[PDB]
Amino acid sequence: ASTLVNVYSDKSGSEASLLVGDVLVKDSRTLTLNVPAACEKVYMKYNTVSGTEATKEFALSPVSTGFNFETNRLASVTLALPEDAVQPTNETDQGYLFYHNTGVVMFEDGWPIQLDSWYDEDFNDVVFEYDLKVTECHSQQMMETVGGKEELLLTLDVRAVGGIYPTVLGVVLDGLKSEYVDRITASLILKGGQGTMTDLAKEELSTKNIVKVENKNWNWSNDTRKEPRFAILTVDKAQAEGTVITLDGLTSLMDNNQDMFQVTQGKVREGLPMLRAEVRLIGKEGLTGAERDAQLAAFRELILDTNRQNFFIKVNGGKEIHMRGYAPTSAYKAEYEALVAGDTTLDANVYYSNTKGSTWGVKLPVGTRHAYERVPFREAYPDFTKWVDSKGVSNQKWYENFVDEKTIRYW
Ligand SMILES: [Ca+2]
Ligand SMILES: [Ca+2]
Ligand SMILES: [Ca+2]
Ligand SMILES: [Ca+2]
Repeated sequence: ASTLVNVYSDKSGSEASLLVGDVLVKDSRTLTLNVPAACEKVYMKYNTVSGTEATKEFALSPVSTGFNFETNRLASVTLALPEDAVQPTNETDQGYLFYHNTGVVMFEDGWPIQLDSWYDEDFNDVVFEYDLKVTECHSQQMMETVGGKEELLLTLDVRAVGGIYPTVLGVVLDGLKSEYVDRITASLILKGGQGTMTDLAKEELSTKNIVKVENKNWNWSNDTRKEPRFAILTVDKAQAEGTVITLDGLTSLMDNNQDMFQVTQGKVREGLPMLRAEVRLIGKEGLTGAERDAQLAAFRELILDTNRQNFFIKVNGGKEIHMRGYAPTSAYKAEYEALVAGDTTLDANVYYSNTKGSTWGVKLPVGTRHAYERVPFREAYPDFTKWVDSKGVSNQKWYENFVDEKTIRYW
């Protein structure tokens, strides 16, 4: 595996900035990557013939229908191995290529209600980090047609709940049909700040359409309350739109309605392990022809196409909120249509958006800090409206300009 390379969106070879891992580069290799919108170059880390690690910078090319709050873009890179690199042979290329995409999802819980200056909302009602890894479990890289299988590893980590009524967070893995998914592994975990993982529930390699794992009687070590908490992770691979993943139990994370969870100054719990949902989806083996190409594309497009990661939240009563331009689940579809029907403030042609192009959710770089309770998002991020109002043309790195006193970091 010493010849395989790692590609990052940052000079720092941080795990968060990894775009594609364990890549075989025989002569040259062109890859489509999902990169930060402002990103113009990528960094290939490689093993040298002396045993050290080196970095080579690569320029990005454009890949070729309006602005929709994307902090990412599609780009292309042509990798080439420098002459001092570990040269590939079957002795040094034993590794699976994997795509990587991570970010932080920030939701407002009030849909269909919003301030006219929608960015005056605090956007911390549900704050969760996600991490997606799609591994190509193939015997050899760079094939015309391929056997083996794909794997998907998703983590959903609850960072904060700045609302009284949010109950669920989830994602639709759009296009990831049941025909493509053989097994589901689903885990509820407490994610410690220094790499320690505590399992709350787990079901391994299930062939079920619906895998439900739950722990309805857990507490953090040295917890601030004696009352037990609960978490329910449901993986439904059999929905028409793709795999539907939900993490229920968000209401049990706070201690009271005034403070809520990880949002109120003086009440944030320092270094608190994060509630984590972890899902491993193992692709069907032995699928062939056109359908096999369709399967590999379905796993790949979840990382490549940002629009396939249909994140959402639920609030008490079952109301489902998605980001602008993202569809309700098939189950909520009828309710969504009945709800929006008489509302003059909502755009009838765009999902979950007011008539002035608002959103109730944003997907940001994973390190982006959320706002303190009732602090307007545009005050926590002074360059946000510049990016919004220029429709992503200016201040593409607006998320890097946060105001310390208006934002939280406890991890
Ligand atoms: Ca090989
Ligand atoms: Ca809010
Ligand atoms: Ca809030
Ligand atoms: Ca500070």
